[PDB]
Amino acid sequence: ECRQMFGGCTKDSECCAHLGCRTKWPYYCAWDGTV
Repeated sequence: ECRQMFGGCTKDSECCAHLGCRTKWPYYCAWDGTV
């Protein structure tokens, strides 16, 4: 139960591994470095 790349988050904590949520609009689980 985690959120994949390009899924709308509220925070990194609501993303799958290898992703860091944008802390700006739009807020999606985004490519941190690997994916």
